[PDB]
Amino acid sequence: NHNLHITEKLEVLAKAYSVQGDKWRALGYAKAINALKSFHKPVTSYQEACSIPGIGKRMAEKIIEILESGHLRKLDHISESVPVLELFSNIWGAGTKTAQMWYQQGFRSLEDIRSQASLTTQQAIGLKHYSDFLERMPREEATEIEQTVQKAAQAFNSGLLCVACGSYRRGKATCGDVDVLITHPDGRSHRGIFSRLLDSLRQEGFLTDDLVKGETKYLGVCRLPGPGRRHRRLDIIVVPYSEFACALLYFTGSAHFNRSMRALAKTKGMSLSEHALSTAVVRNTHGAKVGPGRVLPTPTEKDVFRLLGLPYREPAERDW
DNA sequence: CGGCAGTACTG
DNA sequence: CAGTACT
DNA sequence: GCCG
Ligand SMILES: [Mn+2]
Ligand SMILES: [Mn+2]
Ligand SMILES: [Mn+2]
Ligand code: NA
Ligand code: NA
Ligand code: NA
Repeated sequence: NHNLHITEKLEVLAKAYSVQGDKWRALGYAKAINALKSFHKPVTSYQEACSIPGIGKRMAEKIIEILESGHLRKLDHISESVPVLELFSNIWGAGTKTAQMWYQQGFRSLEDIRSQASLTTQQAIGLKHYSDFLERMPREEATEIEQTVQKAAQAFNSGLLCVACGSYRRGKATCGDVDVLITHPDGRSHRGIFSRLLDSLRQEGFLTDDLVKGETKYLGVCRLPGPGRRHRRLDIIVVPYSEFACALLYFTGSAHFNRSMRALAKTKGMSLSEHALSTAVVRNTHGAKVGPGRVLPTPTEKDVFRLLGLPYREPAERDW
C-alpha cells in the first residue's frame, strides 16, 4: 500500500462513524480507503487525490491535510464513547444500537455488561467467547473443521457435497471463521438434514453453542478436541443443487466483491442473490424490486460472470 | 436528490 | 417491525 | 463519505 500514512488515519474515522451508527458515511470511508490502498503510487496532489474513484472533495481535502501536516485534526474530536462502543459491538449479537443503549445506561466495561446488562441468548454466547471470536485461525484448522462437518454429513448421505467457502476458499493463510456450504446433486436429499447433522456434531462435543438455527442457515460455535484449542465460529448453509453456483459465489465473497457484483447486476436490469441471477427485474424509482423477473440458468460460477458480461475471477481474485 | 446488495433469523 | 448478521 |  502506497499510502499507509493516510489510510491509517482514515480507518480511525471510518471505525468511529461505523460504531456510532453512521453507516453510509462509514461506507464512503471504507471505499476511499480501499481505493487508496490499491493506488500504485503515493498520492501527492489534491487533484491527483480527486483523480481516484471513491475520493471526492471532502476526502481529497483530508488527504491534503495529512501530507502537509502529518496529521488530521478531526481525529482529536472523536467522541470519548467510541472505544467503549467498539468494545460492546464486538460482542456477537450486539450492534451499534445495543452498544449505544448500554453506553447511555452507563455501562463502560465488559464487567459492567456481565454483571448488569440484560443479554439476549446470542449475546451471552458472544460474551462468553469474546476473546476467541476476535482471533483468526490457521488455514489448517479451518480444514479440520470443514472435514469434521463433511464426515458427519457424509455419514448420513455419502452423496452430500460440502465445501468450505469464505476466506478459506479465497485462499487466505488465516480465517476468521469457517463457512460450509452443503448441497446434493440429486436436487432432493439436502432436505431436512440439519436436525440429524447438528445432532451428530453436538453428540461429538464438537458443536458447543448455537447462535442461529434456521431452515437453511446455521450459525454457531465449535471446538476441535484436545488441548490448545479455541472455540471457533462455524456457519453452515444447506441449499438445493439448482442454487449451488449462486450460493457458492455468495458464500465465497468477499463481502465487498458481492456488493460490487450485485450493484453491477442492478445496472443491467438484473438481480443477483445467494439463490439466483435474475433478468428482466422491474424496480421502482427508488431502486427497490417491484417485479421479480426471470431466473437465469447458472450451473457454474463462470455462468454468473458470463451472463453479467464479466471475465471469470478465481476465488483468490475476489478478495476485495 | 437520494442510493449506496440482497437476503435470513430473532423476538 | 428493528436489529443484527452473513458473504 | 462518494457518485450518478
Ligand atoms: Mn467467513
Ligand atoms: Mn461465517
Ligand atoms: Mn475458548
Ligand atoms: Na474521484
Ligand atoms: Na456485534
Ligand atoms: Na449500575
